[PDB]
Amino acid sequence: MYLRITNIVESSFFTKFIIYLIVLNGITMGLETSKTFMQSFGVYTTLFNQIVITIFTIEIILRIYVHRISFFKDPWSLFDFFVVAISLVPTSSGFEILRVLRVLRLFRLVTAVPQMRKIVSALISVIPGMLSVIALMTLFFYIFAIMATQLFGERFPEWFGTLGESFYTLFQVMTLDDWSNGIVRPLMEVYPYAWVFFIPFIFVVTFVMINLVVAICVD
Amino acid sequence: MYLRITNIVESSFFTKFIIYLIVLNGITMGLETSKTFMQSFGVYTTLFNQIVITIFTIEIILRIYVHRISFFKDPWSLFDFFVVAISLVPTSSGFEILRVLRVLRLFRLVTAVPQMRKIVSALISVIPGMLSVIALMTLFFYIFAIMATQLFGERFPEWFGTLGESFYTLFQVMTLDDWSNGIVRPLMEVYPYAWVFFIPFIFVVTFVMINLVVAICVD
Amino acid sequence: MYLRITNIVESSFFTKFIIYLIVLNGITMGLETSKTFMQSFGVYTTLFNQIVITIFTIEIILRIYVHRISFFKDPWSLFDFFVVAISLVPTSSGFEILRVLRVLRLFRLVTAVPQMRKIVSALISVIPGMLSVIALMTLFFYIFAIMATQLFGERFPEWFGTLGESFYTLFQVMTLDDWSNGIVRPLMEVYPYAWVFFIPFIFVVTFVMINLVVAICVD
Amino acid sequence: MYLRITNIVESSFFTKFIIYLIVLNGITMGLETSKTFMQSFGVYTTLFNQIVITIFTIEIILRIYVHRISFFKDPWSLFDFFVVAISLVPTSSGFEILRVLRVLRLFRLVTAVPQMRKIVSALISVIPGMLSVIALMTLFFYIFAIMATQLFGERFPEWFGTLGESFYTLFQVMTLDDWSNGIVRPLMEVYPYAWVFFIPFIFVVTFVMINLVVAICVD
Ligand SMILES: CCCCCCCCCCCCCC(=O)OC[C@H](COP(=O)(O)OCC[N+](C)(C)C)OC(=O)CCCCCCCCCCCCC
Ligand SMILES: CCCCCCCCCCCCCC(=O)OC[C@H](COP(=O)(O)OCC[N+](C)(C)C)OC(=O)CCCCCCCCCCCCC
Ligand SMILES: CCCCCCCCCCCCCC(=O)OC[C@H](COP(=O)(O)OCC[N+](C)(C)C)OC(=O)CCCCCCCCCCCCC
Ligand SMILES: CCCCCCCCCCCCCC(=O)OC[C@H](COP(=O)(O)OCC[N+](C)(C)C)OC(=O)CCCCCCCCCCCCC
Ligand SMILES: [Ca+2]
Ligand SMILES: [Ca+2]
Ligand SMILES: [Ca+2]
Ligand SMILES: [Ca+2]
Ligand SMILES: [Ca+2]
Repeated sequence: MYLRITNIVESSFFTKFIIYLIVLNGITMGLETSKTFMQSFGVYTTLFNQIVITIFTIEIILRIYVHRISFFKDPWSLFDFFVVAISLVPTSSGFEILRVLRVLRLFRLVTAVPQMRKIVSALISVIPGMLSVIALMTLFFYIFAIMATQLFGERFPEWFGTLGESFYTLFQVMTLDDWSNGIVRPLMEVYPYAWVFFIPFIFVVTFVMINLVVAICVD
Repeated sequence: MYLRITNIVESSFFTKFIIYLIVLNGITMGLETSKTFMQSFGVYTTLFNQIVITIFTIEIILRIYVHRISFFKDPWSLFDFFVVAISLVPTSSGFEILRVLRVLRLFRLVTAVPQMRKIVSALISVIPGMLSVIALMTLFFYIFAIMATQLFGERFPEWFGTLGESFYTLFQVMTLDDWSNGIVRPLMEVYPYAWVFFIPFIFVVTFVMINLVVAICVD
Repeated sequence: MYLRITNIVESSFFTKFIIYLIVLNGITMGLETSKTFMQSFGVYTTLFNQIVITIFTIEIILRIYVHRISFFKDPWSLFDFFVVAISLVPTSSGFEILRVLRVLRLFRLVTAVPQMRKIVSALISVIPGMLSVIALMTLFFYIFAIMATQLFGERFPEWFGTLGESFYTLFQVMTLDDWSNGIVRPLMEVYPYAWVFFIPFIFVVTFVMINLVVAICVD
Repeated sequence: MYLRITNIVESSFFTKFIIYLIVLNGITMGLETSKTFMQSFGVYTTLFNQIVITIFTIEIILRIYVHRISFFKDPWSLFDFFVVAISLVPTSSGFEILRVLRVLRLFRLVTAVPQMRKIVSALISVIPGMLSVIALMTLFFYIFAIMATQLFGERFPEWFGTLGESFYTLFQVMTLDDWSNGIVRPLMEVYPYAWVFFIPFIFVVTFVMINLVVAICVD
C-alpha cells in the first residue's frame, strides 16, 4: 500500500486538490469576518472549517509516511505541520489567539505553489548576509534603550519608563514616525540637550540601514 | 478615399494639431478650476470644451479606418479610445464623477508625444518582474487584515472593524504614517501585546519592499 | 595693464583671499542672528558686510576684464555675479527678502572652492537624465490636482479649494506626511470612496519615484 | 616578565575571559533598569560593576605593556581606553551623564569580537567618500537655518527663533517628520509664500540624499 499512497500523494490531482481547498477556505475566512454573514451562514462555514482541518491532517499524515524522516527535515513541510497543528488545538481552552492564529494556514498557498516558494526563498536567502548588521543594531538599540530608561523614564515613563518601553520608543524614532513633535520636542521641554541623544541615534540607525540596503544590492 | 485619409491621419500636421489641442484643452481645464473664471468666461470655455471632444472623436474614428483591427490591439490607441469614450457620456446623471474623469484625457499628452510613451513603457515594463512579489504581499495583507479584524475590530472598529478598514489601516502602517502614536500606542492601552502584531508586520513589509526595490535594480 | 591684473586675478593669493572673506562673512552672518550680539557689535558687522560687498564687486569687475565674454558663459561666474547683484539692491524698497537673499552669497564657497564644484556638478549632471520622469510626474500631479480641486474643494477648501492648494496637499501626500490621519480619513468622513483616489496616487507616485532612484543607478 | 604577560594577554583565555565579562556586565546593566531588582539585588550588582571595572583597567594596563605606542595608535584600543576611563570618573561631581555613559562599555563586545569589528569597519570605511556631500549639506543647512531664522523666528520663535532651533526644525523637515501639518501649514497662516522656502529645501535635501545613497552603491 506504500506505493499505492505514494502515487496518490505524489499525484498532481492531490496537490491541485489541496490548493483548491486553501483558496476555498481562504475565501471562507474573509467571510467569517462579516458579523452579518455569520448570522446567516455561520454553521455552513464552521463545519466547512472543521472539515478542511481533517483533510489537511489526513494529507499531513499521508505525506509523512511517503516521506518519513525526509519530512521533518523539510522547512515547507514542517511549516504545514505546525500550522495545521495549531488549528488542531480545541476552540475553548488556552489562549484565544490560537483561534486567530488558525488563519496562518492560508500561508499554505505559499508552501503549496512553487512560484511562491521561489520568491519566498529568494527573500529569506538574503537574511544570512544581514545577521552581522542585524546583530550590530540590536546591540546598539539595547545600549541606547538602557541609556534612555535611565535618562528619561522618571519624567517620561510612558515612553522610556521601562527597558521594553524605551525599545519601542526607539524603534518608533527609527521609523522616523512622529519623532520630533511627538517625542523629542516634548522631551526637550525638560531635557534641553536630549537632541544630543536622538539626532546621533537617527544618523547611526539611518546610516546602518542604507548600508544594509546597499549590502543587499551587491550580493 | 482610404489612402486619402491614411495620408491625412499619418500626416505630421495631423498629429501636431492634436498635440496642440491637448496642451490647449489642458490649460482650459486648469482655468475651469477658478470659480471666478467660470463666472466670467465659462461659456467660452464650455463650448470650446465640447468642440475638442468632437474633433477628438472625429480623429479617433479616422484613426480606426486607417488601422482597423490593428487599432484595437494597440494599448495607446485603446487608451485614447477608452478615454475619449468617457468624455462622450453626457453630463448626466447617475455618477457625476464621469464629469471629473474627463480630465483623464490630458493623459493623451503622454500617448501622443513619444519620449513620454518611451518613459511610460520603460516604467510599466518593470511591473511583470514584480507580480510574484506583489501577489506575495497581497496575500500577506489579506492574512493580517483578517487577524486584525478579529483581534482589534470590536474595540477599535474605526481602524479594524471591517476587512476593508483593516486593509486601509494596515496600508497606513506600511507607509509608516503616524503608525505608533496614531494607531499602535492607542491599541496598546487595551491590548498591551499589540506590538507583537505590528512590529513583525512592519519588518516583513519593509524587508519585502527593500528587496522589491533591489529586485528592480537587478534588472 | 590687462596682463598686470590678469596676474593678480589668477593669483593663488587673490583666490584664497576671497575664500577667506567668504568664510569670514559667513561666520559673521550667523552672528548677526543673535539679537544679543547685534546689541553689542551690530555696527561693526554692518560695515564689515558692506566692505565685503565692495571687495566682491571689485573682484567681479576685475574678473570680467580678465575674462570678458568667457565670464558670462561660466555657470559659476554667472552665479557669483547674480548673487553679488542681489547683495547690491539697496537695503530698502521693493521686497525685504532681498535683505535675506543676501545670505545666498555663502554659496560662493561652493564656487570658490573646487571639489565642492566637483560634487555640485556631479549632482547637477544627473538632472537631464531625470527630466523625462520629472515631466511625466508634473503632468501627473497637474491632472490629479485638478480632479481633487473639483472633488474635494467645496467641502475641504483649506486642502483642495484651489488648484494650488491641491498641488500642495498632493505633494504632502507624496512625501507620505500625515497623509492618512491628517487627510484621507477626514476626507472619508464625507467621501467614503476617497481612498480610491489616494491609494492609486500613492502607488503611482511611489513606484515612479523608485524607478527614478534606480535610474540614478544606471551609471 | 614582559614575555610572560605577553603570553597571558595574547592568550585565547584572556580574550574569551574579557568577552565573558562584557556579556555578563551587559546583562547586569539591563537588570539595573528594574527598580524592583535594585531594591532586592542592587548591592550584588553594584559591587559586581566595580569588580569588572577593576579587571578592565588591569586588562587595559597589561595590554599597554604588551603593545606600548602600538596600542595608542589602535582605533579599537584607544576606544576601550576612553570607555573604561569614563567608567573610572567617580560616581559623583561634574555631571550625572557620566554614570550613564558607563553603559558605553558594552560596545567592547564590538571591539573585542571580530566580525563585529569587520562589520563596523566596513560601515565606517564608507564615510570618507561621503565627506564632500556631507560638507555640501552642512553648508546648505547653515545657509537656510540662517535664512529661516530671520524669515520666521519673530513669529515662530519655538521653531526658528534661534539658529540652533532652525537647525533642529530644518533637520525635522529633512526627515519629513510632520513637516506640512506640523510646521509649514501653520507657517503659511502668516507667511503664505513659505512654501517657496520649504518645498525647494525638500527637493534639494532629498535629491542629495538619494545621490549619497547612490554613491554608496558605486564605491
Ligand atoms: C556610541 C555613539 C553614540 C554616542 C552618543 C551617546 C551619548 C549621548 C549623550 C546624551 C545627551 C544628554 C541627553 C539629556 O540631556 O540628558 C538628560 C540628563 C539630565 O539633564 P539635566 O540638565 O540634568 O535636566 C534637568 C533635570 N531637572 C529639570 C529635572 C532638574 O543629562 C543631560 O541633560 C545633561 C546635559 C549633557 C550634555 C553633554 C553630553 C555630551 C555627550 C556627547 C557624547 C559623549 C562622548 C561619546
Ligand atoms: C509571518 C507570520 C509572523 C507574524 C506573527 C503572526 C501573528 C502574531 C500574533 C499577534 C499578537 C496579538 C496581540 C494581542 O494583543 O492582540 C489582541 C489579543 C486579544 O486577546 P485578549 O486575551 O482578549 O487580550 C487581552 C484582553 N484585554 C486587552 C481585554 C486584556 O490579545 C492577545 O491574546 C494577548 C496574548 C498574546 C500573547 C503573545 C502571543 C504569541 C504569538 C507570537 C507569534 C506566534 C507564532 C508565530
Ligand atoms: C493613472 C490614472 C488612475 C485613475 C484613478 C483616479 C480617479 C479615481 C476617482 C476616485 C474616486 C472618487 C473619489 C471620491 O469618492 O470622490 C468624491 C465623489 C463624490 O462622492 P459622493 O459619493 O458623491 O458623496 C457626496 C456626499 N455628500 C452628498 C454628503 C457630500 O465620489 C464618487 O461618488 C465615488 C463613487 C465611486 C467611484 C469609482 C470610480 C473608480 C473607477 C475610475 C477609474 C477608471 C479609470 C482609471
Ligand atoms: C541656490 C539654492 C537657493 C534655493 C532658493 C531659495 C529660496 C528663498 C525664497 C524665500 C521664500 C520666502 C518665504 C516667506 O514668505 O518669507 C517671508 C516673507 C515675508 O512675508 P510677508 O509678505 O511680509 O507676509 C506678511 C507678514 N506679516 C503678516 C507679519 C505682515 O515672504 C516674502 O513676502 C516672500 C516674497 C514672495 C516670493 C519671493 C521669493 C522668490 C525668490 C526665489 C529665490 C530666488 C533665487 C534663489
Ligand atoms: Ca510621519
Ligand atoms: Ca505624523
Ligand atoms: Ca499628529
Ligand atoms: Ca494630533
Ligand atoms: Ca516617513
